[PDB]
Amino acid sequence: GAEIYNKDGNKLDLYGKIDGLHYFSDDKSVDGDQTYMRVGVKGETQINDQLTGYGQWEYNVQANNTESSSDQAWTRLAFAGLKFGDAGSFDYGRNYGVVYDVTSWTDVLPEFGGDTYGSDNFLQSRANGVATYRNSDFFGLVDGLNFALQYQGKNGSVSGEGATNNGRGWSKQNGDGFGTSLTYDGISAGFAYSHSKRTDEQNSVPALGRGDNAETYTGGLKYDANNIYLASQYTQTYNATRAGSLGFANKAQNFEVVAQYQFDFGLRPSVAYLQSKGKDLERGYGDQDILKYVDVGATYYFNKNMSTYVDYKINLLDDNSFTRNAGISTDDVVALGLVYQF
Amino acid sequence: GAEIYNKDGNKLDLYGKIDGLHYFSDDKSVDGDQTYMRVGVKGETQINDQLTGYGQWEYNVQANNTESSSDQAWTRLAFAGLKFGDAGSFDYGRNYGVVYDVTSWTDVLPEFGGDTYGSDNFLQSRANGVATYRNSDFFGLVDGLNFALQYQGKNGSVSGEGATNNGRGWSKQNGDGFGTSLTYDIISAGFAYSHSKRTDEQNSVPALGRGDNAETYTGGLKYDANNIYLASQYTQTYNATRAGSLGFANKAQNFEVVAQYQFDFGLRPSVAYLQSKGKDLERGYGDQDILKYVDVGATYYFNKNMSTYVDYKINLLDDNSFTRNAGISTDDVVALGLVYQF
Amino acid sequence: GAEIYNKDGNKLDLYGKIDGLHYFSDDKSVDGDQTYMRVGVKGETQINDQLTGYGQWEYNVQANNTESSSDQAWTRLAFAGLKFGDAGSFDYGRNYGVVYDVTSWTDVLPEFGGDTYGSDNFLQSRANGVATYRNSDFFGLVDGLNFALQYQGKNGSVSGEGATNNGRGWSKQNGDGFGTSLTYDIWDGISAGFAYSHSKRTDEQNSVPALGRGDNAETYTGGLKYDANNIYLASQYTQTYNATRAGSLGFANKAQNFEVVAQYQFDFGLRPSVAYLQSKGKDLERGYGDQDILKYVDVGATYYFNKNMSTYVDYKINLLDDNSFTRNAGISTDDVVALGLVYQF
Ligand SMILES: [Mg+2]
Ligand SMILES: [Mg+2]
Ligand SMILES: [Mg+2]
Repeated sequence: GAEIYNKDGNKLDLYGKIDGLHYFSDDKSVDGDQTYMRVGVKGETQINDQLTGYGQWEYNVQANNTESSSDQAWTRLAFAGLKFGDAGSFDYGRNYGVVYDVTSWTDVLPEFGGDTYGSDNFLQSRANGVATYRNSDFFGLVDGLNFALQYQGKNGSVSGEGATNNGRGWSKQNGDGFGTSLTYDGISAGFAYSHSKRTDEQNSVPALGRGDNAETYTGGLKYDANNIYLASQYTQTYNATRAGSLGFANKAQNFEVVAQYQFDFGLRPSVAYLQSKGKDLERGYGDQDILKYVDVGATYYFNKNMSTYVDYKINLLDDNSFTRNAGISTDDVVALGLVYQF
Repeated sequence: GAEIYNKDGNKLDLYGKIDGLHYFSDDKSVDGDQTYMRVGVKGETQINDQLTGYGQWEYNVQANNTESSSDQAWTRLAFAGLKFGDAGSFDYGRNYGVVYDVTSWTDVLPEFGGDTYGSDNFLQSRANGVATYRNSDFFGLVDGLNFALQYQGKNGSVSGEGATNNGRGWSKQNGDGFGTSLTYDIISAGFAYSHSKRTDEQNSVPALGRGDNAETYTGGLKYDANNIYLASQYTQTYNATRAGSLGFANKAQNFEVVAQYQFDFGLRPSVAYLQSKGKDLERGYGDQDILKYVDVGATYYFNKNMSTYVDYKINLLDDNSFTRNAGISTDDVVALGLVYQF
Repeated sequence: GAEIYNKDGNKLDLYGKIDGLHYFSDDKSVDGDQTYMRVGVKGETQINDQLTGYGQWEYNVQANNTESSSDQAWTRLAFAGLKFGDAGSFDYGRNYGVVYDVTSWTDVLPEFGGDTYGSDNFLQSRANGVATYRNSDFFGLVDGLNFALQYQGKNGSVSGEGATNNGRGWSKQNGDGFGTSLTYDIWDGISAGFAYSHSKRTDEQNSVPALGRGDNAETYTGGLKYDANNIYLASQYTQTYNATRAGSLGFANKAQNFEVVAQYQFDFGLRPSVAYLQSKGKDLERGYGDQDILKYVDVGATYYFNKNMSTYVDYKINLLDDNSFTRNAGISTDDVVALGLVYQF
């Protein structure tokens, strides 16, 4: 974050990164140049000495296709909020679902990771139209104790009776919903719950998954001290985990764990394991691995603005009828990255 | 905006806003998350004692749809200009049509309003390829007397005989045209005029509206003193007001009026009324309300960088065959917004 | 550029321009409003005394179409690199292919020019996934002598056997390739340059377009430049094999490209310019044989108010004829006048 403005009670931080990034894989849909950049603005204004206003916007700009290519940029975040002393904060916009308050603890790999869930995937990650109340250190009474309460209105179909103004396809639709999170402290533990109504299209068009509500239950653990980082994340889902392109898993059990070490000279090796186990899938699928891989990588930090990394995704999925029909990659991937950040 | 750069005779201002915005309506194409942001740059260079150069770019970035959604960002403004002492200024680019010099006076509602016209709508709002000459205080000789002269070259069809490089659909096309405005802060009075050629596609593809020329005639009045803001605008148009999706109104009579009070502690209540009366519509439509509503709302300004608002569009249109076939919404809307501004 | 941040060893230069721009032409696909803007960031971090990290992003935002129009903005450059003192620099991302190291010398017209090649056109201009090594002054041993070494992985088709993640159409595809450049600033203002590149072609390039067949794309370039005493002269000659676009018809099996320009910079701000460009395709299939792919004279001028504001006129005097080749290839044969007014930061 680069502070480019600080005057008359308002401050502007520009931030982002340019990632010179290349994948090598036998999977032709992921193989090759993956260069992209992120640019963002973070602003806050002191209204009075107890009230602060703020806004944040974050933009992704792909740079791996041509100048005539289509749909190469999109907004990751955009929200405005108010925070009042110890009474908490409230923001609204496109922001992270509060489930990520805990699952982000394992989303720290050099390149891969964080993919037992997706974006626009109920309240598991970045989401449209979330209203989020947060409180740090429980009103100033319990150090290290944080919680959040979140509401999301329906984001429905493009047309018909299920429509909203901002309609999308069924895999990124949501009904009215809410979520909570709680975290507590160099060992931390955390929990999160989310619950969203599912839409009619979601319960009629996809081949897999039927249920009134999408629900997630998460617990997580983190150790962060002495240049060691250990983290684990266990999430049980109902009608909320995508079964690739086929729909949603009626039930899934998602597990992420990671171990990293920071050498003083800048090298940060990382080792991790991720699995998403789908249960009670229709069509004879039954129990199926939705995700399963070991990840071995390393990032070298030249300083806080320059790094380079390699990441090896060791894919442990078998190619079977489920991964084939669902469009799920079973190939290994090697990622090489050179990153300038500000 | 925020001056982020001022060196060796050149200054840059960064400006914009993040609007956490939600609509509540029975109209499913309107109801839902409407979060968006704006970002712009305004540049100005001192060339010599009397001549300054300038440029400005304004970008709208929607943030209410997914990261895989399309067509989510667009340029509202982009122009470059020169200003010479009291002799006036010239600029060319994507800029406001001079009709907005007067109609902007009623475009002050918390969220709604300004919609008896649209963008890329001849010289009524933001438009491609406008060359604009402006003079304030009449060459320095008459305080408060401003005028503008403006030319716009054809923006034609995508292909065929009527094409230009930057072709678009008939509803946002224009032929060669020109406009003039005059405003006098005598309490202000304003008048504006525009005259454009229509295009062959406007006279053949849509069902409604036929004529060689699009014209508008605008008069406006503004009271802005003693914490009170009152404004009205009346615009008579020919072949220039859109009849929703069905074409243009051969004649239309547009009227906007607003009354507002600014409380010292930040609250700014607002009441307004807008109507657009189409005349001589083809296909038996005859005379039709194209727009008709009363608006009640309020903005609370925390400071220059943070505000919040409610706006209530009390829609007075009757649901009939014209509003149905033309895609014109007849439902009330409530907007809630929280805005961070830089 | 405008340096808007420089702290803790990291600096950010925000740069760009807003070009109020209008074309006049009998070609209705060219005529009319052409207003656009560029915006970009050039960033740089001093890692230690000898080692610098850097990144650069450049965005093009059209402003000549409506707010409901599609695909109006795009990324021209995005790369990150390291410079290790006199050992050289390495960057990767979307960047210029090293052929442009020499052909850029003629890319100086007020509005037109630089179009015997295109973008995403092997290593001839801006390109996806280029890894570029550069060395100035030959490890610090020979002032004025620069060279570059570049590699580009395949950017393939959208679907099927030749696909990559970042697929595109045949005119903008490439196989694995490499290029090299070498320039020497001879004395007071005279430079000579050479560039070479060699890429594999893709299957769709050998099947979808009507013209051009070959396993390999190859370019050979030499250039000359004079840049002193307010005079700017430059020329470049490039011979290509399976690498110059023949409009929408495909690729020319061979092409011979030539550009030459002469400009003078008045101190009061006026910069007149005259130039000539041609691209001659040879051995085209389907009876075309030898054809002019590009041929025009350019006359224009730019007036600099200062470093942040300018205006120009540019007049493309098009010498191509309307024939079945130019018709079927979609190549414009009409004259064009451009009028621009530019704010720069
Ligand atoms: Mg179920
Ligand atoms: Mg008429
Ligand atoms: Mg050949």
